[PDB]
Amino acid sequence: ATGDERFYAEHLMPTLQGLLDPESAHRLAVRFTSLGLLPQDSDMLEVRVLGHKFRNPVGIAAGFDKHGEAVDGLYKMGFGFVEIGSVTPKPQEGNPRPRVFRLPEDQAVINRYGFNSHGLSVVEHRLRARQQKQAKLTEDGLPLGVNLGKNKTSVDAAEDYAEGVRVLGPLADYLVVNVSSPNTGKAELRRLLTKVLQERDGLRRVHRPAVLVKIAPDLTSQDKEDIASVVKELGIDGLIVTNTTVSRPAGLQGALRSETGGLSGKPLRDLSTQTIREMYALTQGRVPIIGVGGVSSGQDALEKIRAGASLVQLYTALTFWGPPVVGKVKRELEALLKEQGFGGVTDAIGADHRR
Ligand SMILES: CCn1c(CO)nn(-c2nc(O[C@@H](C)C(F)(F)F)c(C(=O)Nc3c(F)cccc3Cl)cc2F)c1=O
Ligand SMILES: Cc1cc2nc3c(=O)[nH]c(=O)nc-3n(C[C@H](O)[C@H](O)[C@H](O)COP(=O)(O)O)c2cc1C
Ligand SMILES: O=C(O)c1cc(=O)[nH]c(=O)[nH]1
Repeated sequence: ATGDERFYAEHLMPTLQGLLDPESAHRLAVRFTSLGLLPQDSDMLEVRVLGHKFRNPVGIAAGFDKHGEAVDGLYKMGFGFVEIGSVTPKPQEGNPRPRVFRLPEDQAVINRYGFNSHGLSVVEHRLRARQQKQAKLTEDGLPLGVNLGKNKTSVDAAEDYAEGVRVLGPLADYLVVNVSSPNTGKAELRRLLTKVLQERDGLRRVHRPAVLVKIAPDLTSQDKEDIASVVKELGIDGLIVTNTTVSRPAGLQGALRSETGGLSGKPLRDLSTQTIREMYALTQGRVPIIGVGGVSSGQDALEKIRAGASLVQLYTALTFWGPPVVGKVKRELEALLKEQGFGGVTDAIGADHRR
């Protein structure tokens, strides 16, 4: 471990988080990153998936940069790809404060932001302003994803996601649609994803993004079977596994454990990993998976890759370790690939299923 990794984890992050409320910490992080106020990837880390080169498999998950304000800084931090959003059609404020809660004893966060968004038009103009720079970044193995949401008052989710495809699809390497429990159904999911794909296929080939579906871990076995079936039937390009959990695993110690919202970080890790394992098996290893939930080490990343993830993302680990976590995960992942006899990340994808 480096000097910076230890300093940030043991001293700087605990001090800054002790002085700030959690939402102020988030806003300041976005501002610092956007300005590049921050501290070489080996070829073993390169992955080719989703019609693109990824110079490393470690991405920033949706939620950190909801409004596309810090994309270039996130690449400077060392992420192999960036996902912005969720972005809603119209601007909206989200839920009343307080809406973000730290559980330091669990290395977890709970949030109920409620899709606070600057809206598609603002994000469109922000991305347009750097679109050629992004085209070069993407060519150099640093792709951009855009996560689409829906407005609170919308009657038809398909219309909101269609609007997002039309407006931000031409500026993205991939798009993400979040899907909730269809049975608490399948025909409605099929309808939704059919419209998204028809809208996507309407874009000029040079600006035609991949489409991924992001799922929560709070799905029945029937929900997961139904999602896998629809994804294969329609030719959805990939899955993001997983969002935050509305469950509260036994053993949480944080005083704020009973706050409403989505739980992220370490308590989500193995729930996420098990969901990757299930979705990889249900899609016969033919649908790329981005693995997300509780990643803070090379071991955590490798467990998701071996379970079936082609790429991984993190967010919550940044809140505890700061920017040095990105280099930590990458260095540890490279070391573990070498220790286990893999030629690169590619050879490890789904390796637990071929035992
Ligand atoms: C879930 C909301 N949430 C929380 C609360 O739960 N924390 N948090 C983050 N806070 C961060 O730093 C805070 C403390 C700051 F005040 F220093 F900005 C950072 C971070 O990387 N900061 C940072 C940087 F961006 C550039 C150079 C040095 C540093 Cl230390 C990343 C985060 F995800 C965040 O999004
Ligand atoms: C504060 C916060 C905001 C989030 N906002 C979004 C969002 O807008 N859209 C989305 O798909 N996921 C969102 N997520 C979920 C993350 O993208 C990720 O799936 C989840 O937090 C698990 O990863 P982690 O344990 O590494 O944080 C958010 C997470 C947090 C903690
Ligand atoms: O904005 C939010 O509340 C939010 C969205 C999402 O997809 N996941 C999450 O944990 N929070």
